[PDB]
Amino acid sequence: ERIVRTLCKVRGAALKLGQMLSIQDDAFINPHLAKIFERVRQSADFMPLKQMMKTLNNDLGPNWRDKLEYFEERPFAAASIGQVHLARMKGGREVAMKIQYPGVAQSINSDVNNLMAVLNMSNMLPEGLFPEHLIDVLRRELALECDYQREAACARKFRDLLKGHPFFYVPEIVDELCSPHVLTTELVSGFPLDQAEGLSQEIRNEICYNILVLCLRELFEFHFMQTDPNWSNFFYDPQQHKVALLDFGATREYDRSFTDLYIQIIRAAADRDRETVRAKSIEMKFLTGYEVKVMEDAHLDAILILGEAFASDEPFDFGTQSTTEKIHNLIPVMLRHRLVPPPEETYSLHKKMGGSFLICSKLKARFPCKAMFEEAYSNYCKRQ
Ligand SMILES: Nc1ncnc2c1ncn2[C@@H]1O[C@H](COP(=O)(O)OP(=O)(O)NP(=O)(O)O)[C@@H](O)[C@H]1O
Repeated sequence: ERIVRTLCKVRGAALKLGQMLSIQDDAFINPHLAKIFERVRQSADFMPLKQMMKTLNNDLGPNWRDKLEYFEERPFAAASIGQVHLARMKGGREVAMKIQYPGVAQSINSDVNNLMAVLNMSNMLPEGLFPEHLIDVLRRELALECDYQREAACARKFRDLLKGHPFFYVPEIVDELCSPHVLTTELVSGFPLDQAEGLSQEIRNEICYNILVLCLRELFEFHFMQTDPNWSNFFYDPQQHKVALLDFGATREYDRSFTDLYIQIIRAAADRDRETVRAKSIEMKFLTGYEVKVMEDAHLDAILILGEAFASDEPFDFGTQSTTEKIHNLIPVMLRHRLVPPPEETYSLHKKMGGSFLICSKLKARFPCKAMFEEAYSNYCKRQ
């Protein structure tokens, strides 16, 4: 059954819902549905040039073709609210132009409504109602995703923080081809980590070792983090032995108070102290302190699996100790539906750490995590 064809008409709201929930094959949610959602992500549902040119003439003027030697008319990749086209600028410099479908901001409300309608009619709500707080968060996240000026500023800012970095880099933004509805970056070499299980155990270890270090830095040293980390947005180049970072719609900057408490959670978990983990989780307001034991215990167990990695001097086998099955209880999805749901910052921090753990599980990496965590915890403590 092809529910897929209707969600493809609201692909942006569907995919953004999919990230928020973990339709991520996880061991609970109906595998009929996660199937459907995957089919949606890999559906290049494409749009006549006319529409793309509309966005281009509206935003760049009628001069814009004059900056380029070439503009490739077929997109080479779908983005959530638009398409990406290769171009070559007058001197020879290759770029990727990310162009929105016209009027994306403007149809957020209608598209979300229609999505809730498609899901309601196939009864997978399954509180039974329209979840008010989740509709509200999915609308905000979509407006944020639509803002390419904001995206351009987060990319420029990430690019500073990694200036000179021996392994990671951020393609430069091309301002003259950036605008509210178009985001243009330097083209990057290499392939996405999706296509990279075929690499060697040493390279895979090293990519993931670097990814998790970067994650600890994003949580505990930088003012800034990529949320919903995704192996499809890391481009590894064999020739240079570097990983490019794409997609700064994901970037957030949160109050230090959440991160200050999150460090204590992970410290306590590295130290195998379940009572500290729980108490700080309540103080952060992820937990209320009055959840049903069984669900509380499932979430505390998941946090302590991440603690095992950070407690051990042996290498941690992410591929069997850290699968979605092992750790999906980091985010019990029956929490967004309560009188006062968790501040969204909390969700992020767990999704950021959990997700980084998953990329390492996906790529079958194996390396020790203690020294990275003790280093990060020590420099955070020097900083006060
Ligand atoms: N500079 C670049 N070089 C090469 N490929 C690029 C570049 N920028 C974008 N792409 C490709 O286009 C895809 C989508 O761009 P992205 O900026 O990730 O859009 P999105 O709507 O946020 N989708 P997602 O990243 O999957 O959330 C990427 O995952 C790449 O496959």
